[PDB]
Amino acid sequence: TKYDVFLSFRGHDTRHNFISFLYKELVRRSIRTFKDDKPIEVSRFAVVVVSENYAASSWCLDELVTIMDFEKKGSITVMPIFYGVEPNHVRWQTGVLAEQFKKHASREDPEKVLKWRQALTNFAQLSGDCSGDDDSKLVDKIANEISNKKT
Ligand SMILES: [As]
Repeated sequence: TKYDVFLSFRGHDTRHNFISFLYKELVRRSIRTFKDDKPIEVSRFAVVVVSENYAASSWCLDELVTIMDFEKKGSITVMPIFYGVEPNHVRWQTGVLAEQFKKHASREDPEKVLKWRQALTNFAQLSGDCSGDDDSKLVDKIANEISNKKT
């Protein structure tokens, strides 16, 4: 309603780089987008940029769970962006996510950790995009896709 796009990302990894470019392009195409600084319920789309350290943050994972729980009941459409991490690593929490989850496991409720894993697993099964040989092309596709998709 109030926002066409809600941007979920690990600031430390992408705020000043990929996200600054994606946000600029979205605003340019007149796409109303939200991104916190250093409304998920009121956003139509959720572009989630899962970077190397996204899963290292329990806060980012909490946001992903919030988003996926809303997506499950059709309250939001999620667009996955695998940035620097393979989709299968996200799906099984392997690759760099393994060590990040070992950390979480030693300091969080086991059931909460499983809840995080569930969101990631479900997230990795949605149709999305992976970072490749050109971020500028990836940004154009995302903007174009949303642009041809908004009411
Ligand atoms: As992909």
